[PDB]
Amino acid sequence: MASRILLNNGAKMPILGLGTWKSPPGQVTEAVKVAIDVGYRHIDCAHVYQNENEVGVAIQEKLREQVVKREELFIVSKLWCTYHEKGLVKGACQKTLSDLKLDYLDLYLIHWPTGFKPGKEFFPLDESGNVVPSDTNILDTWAAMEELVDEGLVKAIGISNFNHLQVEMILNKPGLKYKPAVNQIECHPYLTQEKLIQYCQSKGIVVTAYSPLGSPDRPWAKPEDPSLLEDPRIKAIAAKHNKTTAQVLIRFPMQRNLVVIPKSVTPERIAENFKVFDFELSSQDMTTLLSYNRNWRVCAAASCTSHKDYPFHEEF
Ligand SMILES: NC(=O)c1ccc[n+]([C@@H]2O[C@H](COP(=O)([O-])OP(=O)(O)OC[C@H]3O[C@@H](n4cnc5c(N)ncnc54)[C@H](OP(=O)(O)O)[C@@H]3O)[C@@H](O)[C@H]2O)c1
Ligand SMILES: O=C(O)COc1cc(F)ccc1C(=O)NCc1cccc([N+](=O)[O-])c1
Repeated sequence: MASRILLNNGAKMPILGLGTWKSPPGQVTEAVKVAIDVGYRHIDCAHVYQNENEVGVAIQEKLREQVVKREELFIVSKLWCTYHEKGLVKGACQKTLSDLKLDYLDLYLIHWPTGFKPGKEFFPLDESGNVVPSDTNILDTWAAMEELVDEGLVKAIGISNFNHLQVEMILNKPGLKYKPAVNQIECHPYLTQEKLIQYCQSKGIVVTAYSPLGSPDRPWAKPEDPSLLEDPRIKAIAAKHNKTTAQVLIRFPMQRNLVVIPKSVTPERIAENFKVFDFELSSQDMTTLLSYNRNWRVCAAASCTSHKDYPFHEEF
């Protein structure tokens, strides 16, 4: 299986990347250094993760060391919700570029379809706890993203957490100049996303699967929650293939023609998670893993469920 997938901007994207949400700032520099040393060439970042400076230190040190050339790296970041206004998009991108110590991003995503009021707070709230929306609409934010391509700041633009009607809205934008290259969505055996994936792929949009291990370190995890890494049925598939459960969970989206971005700050796991190019799940394995779907979604914000662009009211 080829290690990169061709995007609709003509560039190739590594199908395995390193996630960085929740990677502590005092550990993420070493995590990214180790990842690059063991073969990762794609890093998934975001301004809201509050660790792009430290990610950037690692990237810059490996470029300076000539462990890797810039053209071999595929660096992704995301425009946070408080920067959807057209006049804020460029500065938000520039802050990410400055922090990552780069002069372009390979891919820049609208992080969520919901725009929030600009200001210092990433989740501006009213006095009852609802997020304060922006009166920005995704189409104007998209035009601002297109301008980043034309200014040389980013090679590709895309979207994240867009439902199929929101994807369709952009694809139907009057005067659309660049199609989204990627839609990055939650996807794993408990949230298999068949409908949304088929739609995006049929339009030439590459899907990236986030939280492929079920995000066991998410801050709102409960003790009774489903656990992919502990599911005996998945452990059994892993044992049959002489692989770890995490390796099965990473290989699964790869065989659906998805990109996948498991997060770790543990050096041994960073290396383990990359050793997924030397085995194949059978069709039966794939269909069996798909059968575990329960529509169990771990990444959503209750504060956003009344936002006009909240993405998860729709079936898909
Ligand atoms: N676009 C979006 O809205 C969005 C939302 C969520 C996530 N994402 C992206 O997707 C990335 C991945 O998702 P995620 O961080 O939610 O969770 P994840 O990758 O599903 O799971 C990460 C957790 O799994 C553990 N882990 C990693 N490899 C393991 C292994 N081999 N064995 C056992 N445990 C292992 C990690 O522990 P250690 O780190 O302690 O090793 C960490 O607790 C994020 O970091 C972020 O880059 C994007
Ligand atoms: O959004 C991510 O990539 C991961 O989740 C977060 C990471 C952060 F650093 C900070 C916050 C979140 C978070 O709450 N993310 C969830 C979220 C955000 C925005 C809008 C919605 N929504 O449902 O409309 C949901």
